[PDB]
Amino acid sequence: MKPEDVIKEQCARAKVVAELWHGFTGGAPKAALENLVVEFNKAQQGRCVRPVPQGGYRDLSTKIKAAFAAGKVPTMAQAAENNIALYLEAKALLPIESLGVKLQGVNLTFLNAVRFGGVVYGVPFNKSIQVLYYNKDLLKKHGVPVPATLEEFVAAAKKLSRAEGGPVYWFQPDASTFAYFFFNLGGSYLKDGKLVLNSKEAVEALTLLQNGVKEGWAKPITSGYINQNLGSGPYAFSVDTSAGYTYYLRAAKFDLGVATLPGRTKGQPGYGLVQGTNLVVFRQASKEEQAVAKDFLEFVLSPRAQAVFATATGYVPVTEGALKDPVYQAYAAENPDYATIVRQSRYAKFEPALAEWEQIRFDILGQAIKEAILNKADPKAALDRAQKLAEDLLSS
Ligand SMILES: Nc1nc2c(ncn2[C@@H]2O[C@H](COP(=O)(O)O[C@H]3[C@@H](O)[C@H](n4ccc(=O)[nH]c4=O)O[C@@H]3CO)[C@H]3CC(O)(O)C[C@H]32)c(=O)[nH]1
Ligand SMILES: [Cl-]
Repeated sequence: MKPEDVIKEQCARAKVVAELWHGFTGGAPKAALENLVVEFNKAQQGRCVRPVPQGGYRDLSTKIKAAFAAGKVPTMAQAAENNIALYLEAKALLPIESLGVKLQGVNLTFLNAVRFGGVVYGVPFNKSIQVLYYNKDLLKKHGVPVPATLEEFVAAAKKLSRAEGGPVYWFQPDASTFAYFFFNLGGSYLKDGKLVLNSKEAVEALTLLQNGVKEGWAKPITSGYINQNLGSGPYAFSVDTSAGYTYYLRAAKFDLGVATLPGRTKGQPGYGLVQGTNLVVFRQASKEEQAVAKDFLEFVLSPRAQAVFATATGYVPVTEGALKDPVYQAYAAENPDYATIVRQSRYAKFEPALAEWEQIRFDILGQAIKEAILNKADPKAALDRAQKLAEDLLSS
């Protein structure tokens, strides 16, 4: 059987089943979740977790909203911090520590992001960080060091693009790629508690990408993931989630490198955007289903489950104990990229945890970024539009 077929047979024989709704469509992230659940389900006397794929993360949020409307929610689901904020408006989530899950040793960065009015409502589960993916062969070919600064990165992309006759820094015109440039030019989304999308650092970040396209060193990827477009033209670099690691490794027909992000100066790496999700437990669940969730979340935070999940995927281990586990240690010793992903996870920024942030990042800010990059809209005009649409949505 496939792991999901094994899970189906475990759950059919179980006396209690806690549904976990997720947004892994496939690859290593889906297999790793399913392998974790198969192992959990073996340890239990007829108390199982049933993972239900709901599409991607946006389809998962839509399906969770319809579940509220329908009067029936799963026991558990994946949720970004902004989705926790939304589910909290409807009082829909159980505080994790009251459930009895032990959070000692969980990354403080990750714990802070799931803490709302001093109460933790999520267990950090699959937490990614952005890294610099690069073509080791093509940088060696032209004698280009891995860039350590934003200045070096831009200089490197121009040098390589000129030598190879095509733009070598590949990017998605989206909020996630925008965040990298915005944060590392000194930007912040909140000024005195107010969301600001059109600050000078935002204009500067979107201007840098637009100018990169015009000058021929930046290539907008508009169909598929960057790793699904490799092999069409010279590639030197992308800034992308750590959870893309297995997809890049399988796709690349070159020696793939991973580095820490280019920063303002060599004093420290640039900040990466933390993405991925937490698990949350719904108040609607039965006492028996809640007790399955408590055991499952304890298993998830066990050092071995962390070590296997993180090394299989490129997600960041969420516990200090994961790094002390021999399976983690053995993988890091044979693959210096796990340690690089972990080192980068120390230089980590978050987007706003606002209930409306899903809509804003994709439909408002993402659209301004696409207008400027794909339709040459003026960056300030595009972001001023985004800012007005965001203020109208927040006052609604
Ligand atoms: N709803 C909602 N989504 C959000 C929020 N903040 C960021 N994002 C999205 O999270 C993805 C990052 O989450 P992460 O778990 O790090 O990475 C994903 C996938 O990105 C990545 N993947 C999958 C296939 C592939 O060929 N390559 C690949 O890299 O693997 C993981 C599992 O799907 C961004 C990118 C996106 O997938 O297109 C959509 C963006 C938010 O606040 N809300
Ligand atoms: Cl976006």
